[PDB]
Amino acid sequence: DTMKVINDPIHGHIELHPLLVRIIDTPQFQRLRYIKQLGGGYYVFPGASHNRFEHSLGVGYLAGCLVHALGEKQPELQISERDVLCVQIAGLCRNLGHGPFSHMFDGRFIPLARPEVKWTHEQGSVMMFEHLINSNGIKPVMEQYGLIPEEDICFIKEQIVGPLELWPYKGRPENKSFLYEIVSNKRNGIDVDKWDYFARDCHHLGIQNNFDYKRFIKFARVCEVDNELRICARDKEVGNLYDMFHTRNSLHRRAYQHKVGNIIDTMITDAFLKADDYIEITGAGGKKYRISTAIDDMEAYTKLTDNIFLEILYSTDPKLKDAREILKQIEYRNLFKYVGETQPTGQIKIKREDYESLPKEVASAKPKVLLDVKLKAEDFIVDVINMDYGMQEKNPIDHVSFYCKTAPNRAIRITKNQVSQLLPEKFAEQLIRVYCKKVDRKSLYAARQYFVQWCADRNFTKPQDGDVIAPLITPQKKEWN
Amino acid sequence: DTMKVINDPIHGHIELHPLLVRIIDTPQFQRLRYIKQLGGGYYVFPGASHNRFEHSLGVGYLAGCLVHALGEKQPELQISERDVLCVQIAGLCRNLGHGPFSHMFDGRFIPLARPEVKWTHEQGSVMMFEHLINSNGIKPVMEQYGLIPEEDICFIKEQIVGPLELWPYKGRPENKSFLYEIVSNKRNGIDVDKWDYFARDCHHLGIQNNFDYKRFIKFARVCEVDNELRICARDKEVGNLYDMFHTRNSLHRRAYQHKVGNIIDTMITDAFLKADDYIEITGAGGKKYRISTAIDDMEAYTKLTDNIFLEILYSTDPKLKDAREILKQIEYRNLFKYVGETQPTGQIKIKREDYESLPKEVASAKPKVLLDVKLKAEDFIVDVINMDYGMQEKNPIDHVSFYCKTAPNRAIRITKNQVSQLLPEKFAEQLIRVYCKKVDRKSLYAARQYFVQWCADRNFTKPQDGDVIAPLITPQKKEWN
Amino acid sequence: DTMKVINDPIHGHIELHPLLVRIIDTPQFQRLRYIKQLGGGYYVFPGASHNRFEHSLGVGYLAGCLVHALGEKQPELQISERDVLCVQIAGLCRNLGHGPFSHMFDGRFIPLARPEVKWTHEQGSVMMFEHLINSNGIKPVMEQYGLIPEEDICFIKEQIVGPLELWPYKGRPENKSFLYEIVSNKRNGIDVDKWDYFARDCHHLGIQNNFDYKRFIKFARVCEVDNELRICARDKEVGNLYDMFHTRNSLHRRAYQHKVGNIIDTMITDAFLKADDYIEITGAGGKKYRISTAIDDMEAYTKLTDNIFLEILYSTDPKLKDAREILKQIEYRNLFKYVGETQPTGQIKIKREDYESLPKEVASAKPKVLLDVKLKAEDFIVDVINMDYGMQEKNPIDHVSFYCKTAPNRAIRITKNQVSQLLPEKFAEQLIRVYCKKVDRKSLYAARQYFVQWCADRNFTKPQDGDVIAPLITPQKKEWN
Amino acid sequence: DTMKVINDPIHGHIELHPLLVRIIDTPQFQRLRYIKQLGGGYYVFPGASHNRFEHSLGVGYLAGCLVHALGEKQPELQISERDVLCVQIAGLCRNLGHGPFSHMFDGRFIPLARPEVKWTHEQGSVMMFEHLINSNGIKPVMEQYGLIPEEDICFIKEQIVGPLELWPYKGRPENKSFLYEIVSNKRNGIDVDKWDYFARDCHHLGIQNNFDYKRFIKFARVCEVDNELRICARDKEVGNLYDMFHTRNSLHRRAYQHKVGNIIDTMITDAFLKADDYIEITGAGGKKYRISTAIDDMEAYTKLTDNIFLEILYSTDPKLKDAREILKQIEYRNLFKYVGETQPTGQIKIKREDYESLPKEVASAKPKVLLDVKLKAEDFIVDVINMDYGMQEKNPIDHVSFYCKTAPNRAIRITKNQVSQLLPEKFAEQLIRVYCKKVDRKSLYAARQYFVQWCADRNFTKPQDGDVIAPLITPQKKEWN
Ligand SMILES: Nc1ncnc2c1ncn2[C@H]1C[C@H](O)[C@@H](COP(=O)(O)OP(=O)(O)OP(=O)(O)O)O1
Ligand SMILES: Nc1ncnc2c1ncn2[C@H]1C[C@H](O)[C@@H](COP(=O)(O)OP(=O)(O)OP(=O)(O)O)O1
Ligand SMILES: Nc1ncnc2c1ncn2[C@H]1C[C@H](O)[C@@H](COP(=O)(O)OP(=O)(O)OP(=O)(O)O)O1
Ligand SMILES: Nc1ncnc2c1ncn2[C@H]1C[C@H](O)[C@@H](COP(=O)(O)OP(=O)(O)OP(=O)(O)O)O1
Ligand SMILES: [Mg+2]
Ligand SMILES: [Mg+2]
Ligand code: NA
Ligand code: NA
Repeated sequence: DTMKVINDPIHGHIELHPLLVRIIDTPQFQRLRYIKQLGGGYYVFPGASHNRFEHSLGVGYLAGCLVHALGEKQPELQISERDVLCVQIAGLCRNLGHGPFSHMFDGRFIPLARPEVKWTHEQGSVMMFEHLINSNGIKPVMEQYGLIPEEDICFIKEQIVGPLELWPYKGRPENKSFLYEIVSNKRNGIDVDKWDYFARDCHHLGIQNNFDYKRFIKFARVCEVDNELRICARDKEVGNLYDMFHTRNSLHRRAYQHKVGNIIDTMITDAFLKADDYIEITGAGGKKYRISTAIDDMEAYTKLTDNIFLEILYSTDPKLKDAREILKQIEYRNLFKYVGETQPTGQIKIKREDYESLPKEVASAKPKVLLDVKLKAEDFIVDVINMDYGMQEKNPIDHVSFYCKTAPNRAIRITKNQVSQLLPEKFAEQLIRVYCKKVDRKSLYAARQYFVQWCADRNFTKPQDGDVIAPLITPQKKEWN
Repeated sequence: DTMKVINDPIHGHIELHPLLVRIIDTPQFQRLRYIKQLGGGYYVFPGASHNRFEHSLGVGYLAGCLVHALGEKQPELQISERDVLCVQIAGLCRNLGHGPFSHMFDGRFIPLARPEVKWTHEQGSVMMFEHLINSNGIKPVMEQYGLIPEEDICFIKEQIVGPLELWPYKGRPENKSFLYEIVSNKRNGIDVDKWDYFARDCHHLGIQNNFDYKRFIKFARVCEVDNELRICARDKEVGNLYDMFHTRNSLHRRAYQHKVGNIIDTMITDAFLKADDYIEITGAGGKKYRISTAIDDMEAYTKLTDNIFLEILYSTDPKLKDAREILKQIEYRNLFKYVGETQPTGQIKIKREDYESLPKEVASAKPKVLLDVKLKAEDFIVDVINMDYGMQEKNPIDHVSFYCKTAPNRAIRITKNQVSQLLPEKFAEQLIRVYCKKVDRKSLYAARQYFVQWCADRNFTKPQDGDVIAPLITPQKKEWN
Repeated sequence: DTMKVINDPIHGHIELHPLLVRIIDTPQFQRLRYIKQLGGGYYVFPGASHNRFEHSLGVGYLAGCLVHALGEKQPELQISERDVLCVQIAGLCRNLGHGPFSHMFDGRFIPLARPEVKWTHEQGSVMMFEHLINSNGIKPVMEQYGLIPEEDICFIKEQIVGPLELWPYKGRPENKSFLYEIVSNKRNGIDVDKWDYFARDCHHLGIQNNFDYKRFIKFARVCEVDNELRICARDKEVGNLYDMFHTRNSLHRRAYQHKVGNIIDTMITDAFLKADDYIEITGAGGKKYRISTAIDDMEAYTKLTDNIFLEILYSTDPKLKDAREILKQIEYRNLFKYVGETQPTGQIKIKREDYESLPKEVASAKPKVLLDVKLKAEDFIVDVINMDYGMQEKNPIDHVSFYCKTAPNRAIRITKNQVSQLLPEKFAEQLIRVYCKKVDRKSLYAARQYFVQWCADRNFTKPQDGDVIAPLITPQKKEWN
Repeated sequence: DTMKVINDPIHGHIELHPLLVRIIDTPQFQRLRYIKQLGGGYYVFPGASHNRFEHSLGVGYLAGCLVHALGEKQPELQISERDVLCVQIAGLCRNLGHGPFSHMFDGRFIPLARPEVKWTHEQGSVMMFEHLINSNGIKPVMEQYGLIPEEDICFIKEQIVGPLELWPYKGRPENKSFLYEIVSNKRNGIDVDKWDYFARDCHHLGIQNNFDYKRFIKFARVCEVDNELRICARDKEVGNLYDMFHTRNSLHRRAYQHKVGNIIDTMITDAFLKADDYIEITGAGGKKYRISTAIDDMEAYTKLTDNIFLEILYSTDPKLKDAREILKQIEYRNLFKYVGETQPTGQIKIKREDYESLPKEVASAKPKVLLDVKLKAEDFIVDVINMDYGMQEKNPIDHVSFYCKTAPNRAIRITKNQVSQLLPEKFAEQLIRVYCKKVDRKSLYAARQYFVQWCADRNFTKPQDGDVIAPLITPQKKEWN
């Protein structure tokens, strides 16, 4: 039949097995063509027009590359073609659950629209995968190419979301444990999904990538660590791994957490919230769902993409006026205004349940400056951003196993001081951005005074531009000089 | 003010004048974010997710680069800042008139939906530009930055569409004639729009570009040719100019005229035709327009983007069933089947008014093979493609002026035989692709027999796979050996 | 053992089998570090610092890629690991015979220094390979890794130089015929050596490469053609193959035949000729050789690299004064002056044995202008350059075999008219460059008059700048208008 | 006059002022074609064939870019074309002083050959520049283009080496202080030399660069800081500046301090030391100089390049046997063996004058294992490497001035806690590599035991492979856990 060839600008010419083609040529997978990888990021980086679809192809490709390379170097692992196909399918399908504008949907909209429910793209991907399989008669195709659907569907879902409940997985046994480290690596965060987005996002954003995934593959091996088979890196590659996470952090600082990209995501979310009572999406049995409830029905969710943005923008319904107007403001670039950024000092850390009280706190600050306008809580947005190396406070290199040239089957551990004094001492921090919904010059001036006063009151760090934006407030603080 | 800086993956960090920002931050310009540069090509090249918006920024940037470079080298041209801004604005806005899926709209849909009307993206761009200016109070902003709206609006439109009726232009006089060669060069086709799409399309398609626009700029000069000031290239760069057009032709062969991309464009066009009576788009004064009539009202046209595809795909109306079903077949990748490709021999050239007669001709061919299914005219699609070097049958290098190192103010001509014997003897040709709407094995086999027989009957070239797909037909033709 | 891994900027991370490492770590191979790929080109393109060593690694790598790919797709070919190693070794070693400044040595110096002898880099490579094997005890290492030295040494040499004299090869039989098409393809010129230098030269020159060798590999198959197994390309890739040779021609026009790079090569050759009686190189048994006789003894030739240039430049011997002075003039950029370029028309073609008569012919021309300086034959240099598609007058695509999607084991042929009307009508031409050794403005003016007059007298093409450089000469010629 | 245009693979098409061309076309500048940028690095990274010449062109080009950009944005700085040319010349000429194999010469050879003298490439560059000017009649050419030689030669030398003896410079006054921050920035290390080598080294090494110099230029301004005009960065670019130094550190870890590249540099240095009594280089007045004394005479130093390596390698003099043999071992890849790497803990820091005592210390360690070979001090090499952010222990961002968007003429300071907790806590460290000159298996095993024992005895960090290479030694140390 067909090994189809696909030309990808990041990976070049990729071969797709006919079973992968069958999965790809479905409304559930093709849907990813209409969901932007970086959401609101496109509105700041005009190169970032790329969608989840092409990222998914790349993830499936790299998953295949890594499992093949391991199998060629270590025939004793007994990786079968069936294993390779299952890993490729998981790599291909791990983005199926994303919603309009990607992280905006799961990171901002759903938590506000449906605070009671716990929703992740991972869960969505498993549900959509099930829907894809059942709606398109995939199971007989899997059997035709040597898969065993019961075991292998389970294995694929487990790769995506983790244990579907002592060895906790049912899709494959402990001697194939390393296969769970490829698509979504919950142990240390080194997975093929990161490798594709590093390369792809960089190519589109116009920022250059310093991580070499092909080198890592060449140096990768499977070793026994604590009775378990794990993918291990060559010892001397440790520096490269530190750099990989540094790259990830840089991408988040420069692009994914860009202050204006975040505010555009915030405005789109607001628009969706105001549209939520009036947009109807037809799901299974002709039932109607909302933007916020399409996650409950996969048939409906299949039709929930970036197009919602344009449905609202182009609407004529008076009911959608408020939602439509917010999107129109985005088009005119009448954005909420960035006021500034600060961080907590020392051990002190800000709990999630306090986020809603923060705009009130800013509005309550009493700056000794003459102000013609005074602002209220609702005029402020406070966006708290948790930046880490993927494992909260932990160093993921403490969770990585290495091997040495002289004994390639012997796994070892490497600690931070065995590497460099010039590495991060901490692996998590919080950034606090403040914005003002009132966009006029007088309001922005006032907002800067409240903000810097609030920072001083909370003993947060001095904003970078603090002496310029609030010259009358910054002298009060001793610690700021 | 101060400039905005925009990071573009092709051009890096670009400066935008505040007037350009004002023009960009409008619904008329932001619309271009929702129109794919390569239309159906995305469905073949997954990297080609890029939209007309980012291309437009690039064109505006390069227009500025060229006019600046000329002014720095030749102060005697008297290029003013006003001229630079007008050239940038034209470059920025020359894509405003594109419709859903770009060339699909003006190349396929409108000629079928509205055969009586003459429509071009150029005309559309002028109409949209006027609408953009008038709807957003741009004229006072132009005066603020030293533009004279009456003259300069005229100049910008003329750059986009050409003479609005010897010297035929009103926006600038003959001593600034060279300025009309930058954004859309009607004399020879060497303009900045090509330079951006060569680099941008290549970056996204995953194909590399051989043309160096920065070299060309470095060697560009303005000289008097026939009492007119024109942009001239250095003599020895002639090979590079031939190569530029070769690059353009290669991009068309490999990507823009890809056989499956074209059939996807064809299917989308069919879907739009079937949807045309039922999709309603609200224009000026609340009036309703169709997909095919939105070009008559710019307010309506502003809201006509790629989104139409998703509106149809997600529709529930039984009236839209036929349109919706076509798009669903695209998603399942049930595409019309490629039968093959042929070309005319010699003097024979196929007129546009004969395109409709061609499917009938294929169905009329009488292959001497026993056939279980016979096919009708409507089961065939015949797609005729005109490939040239941008000036129909002419060599555009015959319309280029050069200068020599020893006399940089003296314009000269170079003929083909002064360059190389290894160049094309002709500069235009036609490709004929045939597809079959019936997708089953028996029908496809039959379609191949009719096709090859038709080629033989018309003394078209032997299809490349002719001996394999029609082993019983190919021996009859003497000419094919 | 395990592989060494080498990071190459063109190909990334390359694995080298330990036998290849043994071959590489020898004075005969390491020698290639001291020989510039593009010779005098470095003096025009400052990026072109790259040497034959890294090019050789790339060729060996790509040879391995192609043979592996073929073997994986078609197990029935019976490609063994022994075959893969032999192909890699041939790819690695096919550059061993190059001399100082690469093509300058075999293309310019040796034919002038030793007109009686017939010498090629290919012959040199075979001799050096033999010397490498024998001097470094490689044969037992070959046996250790499963090679059979007698048969396999023969096979490797045959890949490099062709038949060492009905099936003409002894290293492998007709059922492995396709293996001879990989490293140096005598049938059509599509080999891995071209693919490495396209990518590498482009990377260093600062000119971008439009040929995708990875796509070619993906579409390559072995089919029976006229009782012989040959590498065949997919039908629809024919355009890409035409483009590959177009790319080669463009690299020669822009870079390898750069007019000043050629004149620098010419000057270096002159310097070597003047140094040849006095530089001594110690060879086998302590015998002394000349630059021109080092090719007779491999031990001596091992020590003959670009260093010769610096030995001359840094010399103090009065005997080397004339040679040294030429090189000093190169450093001051006192080069021979470019006068112009022309080509023959029609039947006329210029034979190698006429090259020496050409400067006399230019000096003999009688331009009707009063001239204050007159020049002699020795003041002129005439450089004749043969540009073709690698097979003299032939179209190498007439020597390529293809397959179609519907019958992948069935080889077919494709003619020029089955492809495009926009292709070259001829596949060979000659370029004639004229230079003047007298650099002053009066002499250069005179040289231009003689040159254009000579062109007219011989009915050569009109020089591009002819109307500017010789305004009194060009009107006499009818055919120039 | 008109510019020469040069095509550079990093920067594309560069314009060179005719005075720059005059400087470039001299034996003193052309010499840099024969000195490899990365020295022994080429023997590890085969892409790193690049020489100091092309790097110098790039530095001159970027120096020009930065000074032009500042002048265009801030006309009030009064930057003249004279200033631009002087900055370009300094940028062009700041690499003139490098010796064979670049850092090997000043970093390893001269300190061992001539411990009494203090020599730097900077000092060498000033001396060579003076020699270049005087030997080639450059001063009249400078006057012709509007330079004032006395003042401007002084200015150029000051940019290269710093104050030639309160404002300490004589070439320009305090109101042009910012001009001293461009070519070699002693205040904070942000200069154009780094920018060129980041891009160029990465391009050739096959490692990707994450620093965007064009972005920095776009955001750069000159502001008053402490009565002095200095180049300032936009506040929010601070992360990018931290990253610039991170990039520099990564290039040193991965490439410039590569353990095998360093040992090759060490072996070449040993060969030069053994050759030093016998190589003669003819300098001014026919006087003879040694490799170690050519730095005393510029005429001699002009002829001291990488060629020395080949002169030794190809020599027949019995006196050069020992030097020649070392180079031959490099060719066979019989290198000294890497034993391992460690670092000091805490306060402990190792002074340069202690380096000689270190091999003795390793040999003195008493590992409690029966060993069949014992090794002596001369069998060990200990290489101590100082890694910092360019300012020893200091954070160079503490020496950078920033501006904010709302007050672009007001300079501010940013402290480390105002940026991120995820940054380095220390900015300097030492790496200690140990190698063994005895290459046999028994000796290497013994060397590993001495090494790890020494680490334990000195409370240095545990070697990464310590548990594998010295399983009997590592358990004794408490702190290694
Ligand atoms: N000449 C080319 N260079 C680079 N990419 C190309 C070229 N031609 C096509 N592609 C891209 C488009 C697709 O992403 C991928 C496969 O295209 P192509 O090989 O034409 O497949 P196809 O499915 O249309 O052909 P068939 O089914 O006839 O093999 O390569
Ligand atoms: N660190 C970075 N590297 C590359 N591109 C970046 C980086 N940071 C932002 N960009 C991109 C996004 C935009 O396309 C362009 C400008 O962004 P940026 O300088 O952040 O503008 P801004 O409008 O957010 O800043 P302000 O208005 O504060 O000057 O640069
Ligand atoms: N961090 C890196 N990134 C990219 N290339 C590198 C890196 N470090 C080294 N290289 C290059 C240098 C060589 O071209 C190739 C192999 O280097 P490296 O793996 O360090 O080999 P090695 O021979 O020194 O290690 P060992 O023998 O200890 O495995 O990759
Ligand atoms: N077609 C090309 N594409 C890219 N770079 C080129 C090309 N031709 C030449 N170069 C490079 C080589 C040099 O680095 C730089 C200048 O080359 P070129 O323009 O041919 O200078 P030149 O000095 O020979 O011409 P002249 O003196 O006749 O103007 O550009
Ligand atoms: Mg995106
Ligand atoms: Mg597109
Ligand atoms: Na693509
Ligand atoms: Na180098």
